[PDB]
Amino acid sequence: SLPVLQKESVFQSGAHAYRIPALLYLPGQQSLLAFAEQRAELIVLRRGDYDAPTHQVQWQAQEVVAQARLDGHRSMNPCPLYDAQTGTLFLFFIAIPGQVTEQQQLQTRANVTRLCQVTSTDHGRTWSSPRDLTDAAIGPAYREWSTFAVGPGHCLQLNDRARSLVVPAYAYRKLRPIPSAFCFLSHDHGRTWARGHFVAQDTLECQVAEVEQRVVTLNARSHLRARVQAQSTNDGLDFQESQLVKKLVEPPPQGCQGSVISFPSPRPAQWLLYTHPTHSWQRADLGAYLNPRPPAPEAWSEPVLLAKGSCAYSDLQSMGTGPDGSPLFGCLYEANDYEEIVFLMFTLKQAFPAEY
Ligand SMILES: CC(=O)N[C@H]1[C@H]([C@H](O)[C@H](O)CO)OC(C(=O)O)=C[C@@H]1NC(=N)N
Repeated sequence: SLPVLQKESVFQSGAHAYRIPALLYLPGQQSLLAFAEQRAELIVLRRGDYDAPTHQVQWQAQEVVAQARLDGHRSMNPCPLYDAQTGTLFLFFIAIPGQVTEQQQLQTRANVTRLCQVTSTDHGRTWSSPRDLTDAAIGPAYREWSTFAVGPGHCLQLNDRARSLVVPAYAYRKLRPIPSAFCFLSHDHGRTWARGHFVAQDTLECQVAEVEQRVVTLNARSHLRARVQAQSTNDGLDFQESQLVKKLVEPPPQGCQGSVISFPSPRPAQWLLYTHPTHSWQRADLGAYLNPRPPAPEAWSEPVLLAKGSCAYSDLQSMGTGPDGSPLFGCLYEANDYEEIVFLMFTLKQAFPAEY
């Protein structure tokens, strides 16, 4: 394990069970928003204020994102998104009928999953009513899908003309059900939602990052022994290029979700950071990977050990300049056989004292 600034558990599986973390930074108020699935069942949230003096994050009391649900459906895969332009907070998620499951939908081929979002204009303190965007965003294609999902994890807003909203997703499309990664795009600040195109075969949960002319790189889990990296030159509408990244291992089963963010290069305008279990055959040993010449896959560094032991899902968030003057990061990840979601806060200089 690497020397960090903070390591506290934001969610602990005691009187309840938590999974599928989601982190979101608010640069204006230097606050983090920690989302997670509670039991699926509901989506909880926990705001934690970053205190500069102690180089700490004081986490407030958690709460149930109540409106983030649909009667008779259970909520899953929280995907927070902050529109800097309008200062609107978006929380996407997936709603599934009562006890129905993924395998039930995959085997039955009867998609019943629902794409939703709630928004907050006072920083997730209170939320708008749920807006079911299924039909409008997916359209006819919905009948060709056995099921689909968003995130989990932070979404992405672009620096293009419209400051477009990008939401990573994947779906089991028919051709027998094959999963593919794609993005839901909004060029009107969430007003309306189009649906981008798919990547090469077999790609599940994924996250997107931007980098500078302007390409959106996607990192998705696969059933292969590695991660798949797709690049879009038309803002996520199409991901023309797609490669398997050998250095980015994926545990045996069907892989494990991962997280990728972009941040200000110390010297391309950005660099990429990526967290994922590094262990060879099991979900353990969460590692951090650095790409100093993005999107070049062969530019991916070796992982740096973040946490030894059982580590599954994760979500990263850039948090501006850290104490040592280098980039500061916030990492939300599942640990100890899903008995808790641990928060980690460290700097570039702390994780990669060489490439700095
Ligand atoms: C919606 C849903 O069923 N999400 C699954 C996810 C999913 O099965 C894979 O990405 C591909 O099907 O896998 C895993 C997983 O641990 O591999 C947990 C997620 N669980 C929850 N979000 N509750």
